[PDB]
Parts: sequence; structure tokens; C-alpha cells
Amino acid sequence: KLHKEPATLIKAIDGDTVKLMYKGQPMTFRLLLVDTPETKHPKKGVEKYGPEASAFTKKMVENAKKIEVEFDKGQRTDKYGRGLAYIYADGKMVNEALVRQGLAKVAYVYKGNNTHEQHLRKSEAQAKKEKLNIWS
Ligand SMILES: Cc1cn([C@H]2C[C@H](OP(=O)(O)O)[C@@H](COP(=O)(O)O)O2)c(=O)[nH]c1=O
Ligand SMILES: [Ca+2]
Repeated sequence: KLHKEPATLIKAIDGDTVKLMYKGQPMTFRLLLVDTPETKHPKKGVEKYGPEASAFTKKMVENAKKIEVEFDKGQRTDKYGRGLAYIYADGKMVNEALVRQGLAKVAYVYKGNNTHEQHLRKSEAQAKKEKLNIWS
């Protein structure tokens, strides 16, 4: 079983990337198992719902009393040095909130980091059934 560790928000970067102070050092975290539309890469442009996904995450972590990070059992950092985790705001998983709202798709089931994959997939099916945002 995984365990949550406290962290402090530094800054929300976009829908799936946030900077947190973790174990006293600043670190960029990438949300496990999700993909929010891009808003900074010239390759994709400013994809549809990018701005909305960014606003959602930002609102969620900024308004939180408590932020927690939960590493999975596989690799803890990507090739860019970003921590790969499930992030919680007042006990609510940001990763799931995004999928449930149709603001992210379940993606990158990578290097044994899939503990909450089923949980996420269920939320995604529900957002799809409801034709929300990305699925509209
Ligand atoms: C979520 C996640 C993303 N990534 C990588 C894959 C992609 O690399 P490439 O940049 O080579 O495509 C990129 C997707 O993140 P972004 O959605 O921030 O771009 O980060 C991982 O390596 N592991 C992961 O668990
Ligand atoms: Ca993304």
C-alpha cells in the first residue's frame, strides 16, 4: 500500500503539472495516469480545454488547506526530473477530479505505476457517458 506525504503548494503550472515543496525541496510534479490538454508546447498549440484544465487544477490546489502527494510503486521521476504522483487536495485526488470532470484522459500507464488505474478508468467512462468537456 501507498502512503500520502504532506507537501506545500509553490505554484500550479497547468492542468497536470504543479510545483510543490516536498521534504523541504522545490520539485515539479506530473500527475500520474492522466493527460490534460496542452497549453505551452508550440507542437500542439493551446489545445481545447487546456485553459479549463489548468484553471481547474489551480483552483483545486490553491484553495486547499492540505496538499498530499502519494508516490506509486514504480519509478518516481520521469526523464525530465518531474515527480510522478497522485496529488490530493483536502483528501480529494486531483488526478481523479480532472478525469471525472472530463478535463483529462487516462494516459501513460507507465513503468509499474498503475495502482489507481481502474479507479480512474471508471471515472473516465462516467465523464464519457455524460459527454462532459473533452467528451462533448
Ligand atoms: C504521466 C507520465 C508522463 N511521462 C512523460 C511521457 C511524455 O514524454 P515525452 O515528452 O517524450 O512525450 C511526457 C508527457 O507529459 P506531458 O503531458 O507533460 O507532456 O512525459 C512519463 O514519462 N511518465 C509518466 O507517468
Ligand atoms: Ca499534458
